[PDB]
Amino acid sequence: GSSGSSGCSEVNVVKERPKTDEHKSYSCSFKGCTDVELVAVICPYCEKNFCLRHRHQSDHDCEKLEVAKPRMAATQKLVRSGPSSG
Ligand SMILES: [Zn+2]
Ligand SMILES: [Zn+2]
Repeated sequence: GSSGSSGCSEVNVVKERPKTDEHKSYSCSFKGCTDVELVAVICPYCEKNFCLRHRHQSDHDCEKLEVAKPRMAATQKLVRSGPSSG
């Protein structure tokens, strides 16, 4: 065979990063929730980010709200705890 062509240039570019489908997702600040959303729903009371499902105050158990927990700390003398002689 007999042929020939011209055309070539250098190039130095740092490998491209692993593009991420998502752009920005915020995690819920509720005790018992692992849902996120594109936007960041912040509470004008506790100033925390939550999910649309738990965006409401009481919904996410807003600490600011004037409503304490329906349950108190466990304060009971453990029973059946200790070395039993025989
Ligand atoms: Zn949530
Ligand atoms: Zn709140």
